[PDB]
Amino acid sequence: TVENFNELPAHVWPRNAVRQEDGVVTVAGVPLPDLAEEYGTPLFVVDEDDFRSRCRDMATAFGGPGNVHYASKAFLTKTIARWVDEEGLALDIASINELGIALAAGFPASRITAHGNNKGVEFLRALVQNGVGHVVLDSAQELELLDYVAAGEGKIQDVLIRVKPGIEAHTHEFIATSHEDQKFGFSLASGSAFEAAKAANNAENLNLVGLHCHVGSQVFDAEGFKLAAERVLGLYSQIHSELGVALPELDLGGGYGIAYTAAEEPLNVAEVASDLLTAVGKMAAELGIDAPTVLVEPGRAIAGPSTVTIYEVGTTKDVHVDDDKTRRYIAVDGGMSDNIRPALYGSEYDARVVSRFAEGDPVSTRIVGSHCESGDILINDEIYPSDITSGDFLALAATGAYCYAMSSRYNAFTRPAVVSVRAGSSRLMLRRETLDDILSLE
Amino acid sequence: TVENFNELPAHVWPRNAVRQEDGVVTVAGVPLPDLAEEYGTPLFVVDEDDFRSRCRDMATAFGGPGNVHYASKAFLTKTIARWVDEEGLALDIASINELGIALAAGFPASRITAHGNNKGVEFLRALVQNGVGHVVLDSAQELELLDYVAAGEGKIQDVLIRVKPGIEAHTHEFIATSHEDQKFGFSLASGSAFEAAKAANNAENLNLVGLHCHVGSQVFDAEGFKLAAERVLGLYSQIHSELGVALPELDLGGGYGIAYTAAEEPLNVAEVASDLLTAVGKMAAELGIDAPTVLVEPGRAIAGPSTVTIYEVGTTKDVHVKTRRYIAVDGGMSDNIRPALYGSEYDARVVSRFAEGDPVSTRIVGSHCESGDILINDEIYPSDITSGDFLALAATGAYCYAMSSRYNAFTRPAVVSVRAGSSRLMLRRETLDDILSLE
Ligand SMILES: *Cc1c(COP(=O)(O)O)cnc(C)c1O
Ligand SMILES: *Cc1c(COP(=O)(O)O)cnc(C)c1O
Ligand SMILES: N[C@@H](CCCC[NH3+])C(=O)O
Ligand SMILES: N[C@@H](CCCC[NH3+])C(=O)O
Repeated sequence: TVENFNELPAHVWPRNAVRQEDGVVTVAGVPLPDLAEEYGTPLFVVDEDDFRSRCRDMATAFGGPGNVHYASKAFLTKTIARWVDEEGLALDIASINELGIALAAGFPASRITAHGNNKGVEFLRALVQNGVGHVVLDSAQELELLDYVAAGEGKIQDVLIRVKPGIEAHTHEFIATSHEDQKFGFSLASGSAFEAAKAANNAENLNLVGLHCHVGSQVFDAEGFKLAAERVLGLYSQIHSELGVALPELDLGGGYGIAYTAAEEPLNVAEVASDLLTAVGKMAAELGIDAPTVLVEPGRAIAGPSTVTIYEVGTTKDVHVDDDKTRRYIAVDGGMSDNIRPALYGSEYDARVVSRFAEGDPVSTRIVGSHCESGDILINDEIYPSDITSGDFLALAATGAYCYAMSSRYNAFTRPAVVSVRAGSSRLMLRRETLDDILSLE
Repeated sequence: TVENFNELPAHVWPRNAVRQEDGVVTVAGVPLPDLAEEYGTPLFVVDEDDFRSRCRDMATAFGGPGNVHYASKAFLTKTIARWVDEEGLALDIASINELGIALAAGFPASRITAHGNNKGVEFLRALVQNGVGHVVLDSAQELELLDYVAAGEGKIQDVLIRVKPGIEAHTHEFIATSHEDQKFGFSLASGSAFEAAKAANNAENLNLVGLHCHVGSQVFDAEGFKLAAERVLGLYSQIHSELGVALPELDLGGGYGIAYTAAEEPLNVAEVASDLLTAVGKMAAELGIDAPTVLVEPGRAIAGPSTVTIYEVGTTKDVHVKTRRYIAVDGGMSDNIRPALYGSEYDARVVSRFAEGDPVSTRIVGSHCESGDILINDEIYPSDITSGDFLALAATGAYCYAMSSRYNAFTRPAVVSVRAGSSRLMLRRETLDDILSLE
């Protein structure tokens, strides 16, 4: 219905977003159309307080901000790093450039954890030389090369080892296997993970402080995380009984969900965490080991909901799909260059007109970008009012995770601007790219 | 076999690529490993003469360079625009920034054709002010807005109209329908396209010179293009009989294929063009209309084969699934999204030596922290490929760099060209400072 389209699902949209009585959407009191006019479109708008409130939710649920690592892969800038730093969270990075951005912002290295399946010697030296607190080891070669690097610096590097527990956790199910056919870490089932823990134990310049797993995506309950934790704690028990070694930490990774569409439920992090951490304590007590400090690495569930992408609506057309059915195509000014996720993953977003209330009869609609490719589709098939037209401002919710980070210059499109909002004012976070930026590489 | 892996399939690889006796692959005389050492990895290497020779192939087949439009969307830099200019080709752009690149390179605007499904007023004004030769109209709104813009400038803008003929041409089939459920252009089956042609003709500041269609991807024969052309020429006949209007040009778009893997055959442009062009002339005679000048818009088939992407091999690991051997390289889905996005299959080779190991099921992955960052999904390659080897993927000259991202803050790779035993930097590698500059 037209009424349903003119709603604003509060569990999807940023926490400080409101539908005003004239149809305008504000975020932190700032009207979205005014941002679109000031900064241009497409535009990412970041509800700063939303982001910080997620940090806090997580910190309370997991027994302190230092147990929560923000997964920078979702979205990292100097501003984001500072927000994380101020909130007391740890920061996970996965490349030399994510480390660069974090160090540029003055994020303390002792609070950084480093990931990556193919860390080279330059990265590893940078990590050791800047005193990064943890490195998560992904392979035997890395374990040997980091031990080398660390010896060269006269340092002992605290490490976790990434293990594959054979659990893939999703929204409605988890999938359990003995073996995981993917590039990361060491197999639990085969003995490889234990052999890596022995290698880290034998190493003169590494200090093993726990194991890590990352098993989830769009997860809203603890059942898969629990089974992963039980499987990995089985290895803790073998490490204790066979090596005499106690591990103080257990990093159970990320994958906490957010609601992308109105029909989905938001995450109840308090409930999930309570379930998970109660289970981990019970499991530890059963095996006769110290209950480890549980670390988590949410990306999506810290950054996603805060951010929306505003577009200007452009061309509209009715397209007959057969003799009897019509699909209404609405073009927006960006496309798969600022949100590749519909095309790549089949991701479904919530779209709203943020500049007015719509009044037209609802009709089957497809929202497309401005790229010269037929798969540049943002919203594949929804029923939206037929009056959405050129000059309307149309926004997609929950674009603060992965969307900007995966942005391209396809068709020489420029990366959009990113602005934060708080207390009725806006601040530029990242400037829009220009033609000159594109040409600068020549 | 090991012997098969140590080959270099000439019909996939750039035309001036050669496997030397020590296993090292050179392109235009320049050893790929030297380039990797000099410019770092990942590295795009463009065989300049390959690119030019494709242009020349296309120009001969379609009756002169001016009838062949390079589809900039495949890859555009000022250097590429200069090559196209020099080869006598037309240039197709699809955004104000593709226009900007072309104009910064001094590419003649009269030789530019502008595409896009959602052209804004600023782009349209730029096209008209700079004197771009053709605009391809995509919607009723664009037709009315361009006529207004062109009036504002005191110019008459030559246009084509994009039509949907209900044909999708692929490698092993074509698909025919009465309607195409996509965003571009005007339907032929409803009469919408006819009404657009009438409106453009009637417009005081638009000059209708033809219709356009783009129907293909990875096409190696003319059968789909022919039926598209017949369906569009039927509309030409209706325009002649119902409006009295003759159309001198017919733009049949792109979609010409390249061979990505060894098993695939290369495109025979001369044969496909001869088949299509002969058929167009025959259809025009049968309908009693002027045979139009046929325009084509290859992207992939001009730029793709010229270019390889060189990686440095890093981490190797055996993973029990039977065992799959995982080889990591230093780039990934940030420099080639096509395997993840489309399922695209590439040819990988070690370019720094001959391999000697027994062949095993292998997967080549990138360095990003996502399990889907896979570049080669399932191939049987020698088990001795190892850290420090240079491993290249062929035919990366179309779409790969244009679709590149800074995921995990990875920097865009450098692009170098090679010719006559020398290398020239085309695009420098991005740096951390480039990323930080937006702050
Ligand atoms: C992806 C990832 C996380 C977070 O994923 P989200 O779904 O965004 O929470 C944490 N740790 C690692 C190693 C990852 O790869
Ligand atoms: C994609 C495209 C071409 C060329 O596609 P290729 O497969 O690279 O040849 C030409 N014209 C238009 C409008 C296109 O969208
Ligand atoms: N990179 C895509 C898009 C180009 C074709 C459509 N313009 C491909 O693999 O074909
Ligand atoms: N689905 C996310 C990636 C999650 C990363 C998991 N290791 C995306 O858009 O890339």
